[PDB]
Amino acid sequence: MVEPGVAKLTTYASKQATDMGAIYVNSKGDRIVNESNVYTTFRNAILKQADKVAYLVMDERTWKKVYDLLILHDFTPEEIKSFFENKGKRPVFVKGSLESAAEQAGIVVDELVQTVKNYQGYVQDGHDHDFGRDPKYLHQFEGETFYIIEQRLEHHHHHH
Repeated sequence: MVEPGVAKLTTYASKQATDMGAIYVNSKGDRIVNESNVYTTFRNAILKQADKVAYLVMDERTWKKVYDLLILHDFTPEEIKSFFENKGKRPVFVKGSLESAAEQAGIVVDELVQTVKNYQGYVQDGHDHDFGRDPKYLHQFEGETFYIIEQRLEHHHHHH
């Protein structure tokens, strides 16, 4: 708790997310990296494109784990729900429909709509297109609500 105001979704939560079948996209909406292999591959995937920020797009069944693991570590509901607030800039923790969550996060809707219909299309096809993931690890985003978590770099602006 003595840490310099670390206001970011931490490693374990983004690991259990891609474990479920969640993806990382850019501010356009194209998948920069499918899996949380290592922060190096993930960070170069951010640095590969011009719009250098990631957005961990997950479903709500994924979030039931993520939200719980935060409060388990003692990252209170007040912290979590505060990243859903559009104050100063866009929400860090975003929720809603696919297009709705795109508008709130500020991602290009068309680009991620492609990315999700590509994803959900090739999952049930069995043949991936996301860096070489096996069909059995491929999982369509199940849930009415898409949670889009803005993954910025390590050092960034935080409350206090």
